[PDB]
Amino acid sequence: QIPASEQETLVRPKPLLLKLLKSVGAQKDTYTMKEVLFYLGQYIMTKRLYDEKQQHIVYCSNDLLGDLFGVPSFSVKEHRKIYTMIYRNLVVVN
Ligand SMILES: O=C1N=C[C@H]2[C@@H]1[C@H](c1cccc(Cl)c1F)[C@]1(C(=O)Nc3cc(Cl)ccc31)N2CC1CC1
Repeated sequence: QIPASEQETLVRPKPLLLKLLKSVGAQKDTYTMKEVLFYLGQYIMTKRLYDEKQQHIVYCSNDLLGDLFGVPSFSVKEHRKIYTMIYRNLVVVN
């Protein structure tokens, strides 16, 4: 469905994404998509936004992540949707 190559994509986060990334990882100008997915996953888990028991839904209406993605919640199974929400918060570099 999603190619493995997607995770090699180099990105420059927009300010609000960068702000979220900085609460879980070291700041730098450019990230891989692998890094962005890892750091956002860690952001979600540390802050207990993920309800794994009960439908694999992340609940983010009470959090900055909700502002980033424009949704009150989403399913962690919907990978293409997740990539699209992340993409709108960054600029791809070559
Ligand atoms: O399938 C999954 N089930 C749980 C994992 C993983 C999911 C995931 C992994 C690769 C690519 C995509 Cl698009 C993907 F969604 C991920 C992840 O590893 N990083 C991340 C980041 C955001 Cl913003 C949302 C969900 C996840 N989840 C973290 C759990 C704390 C919710």
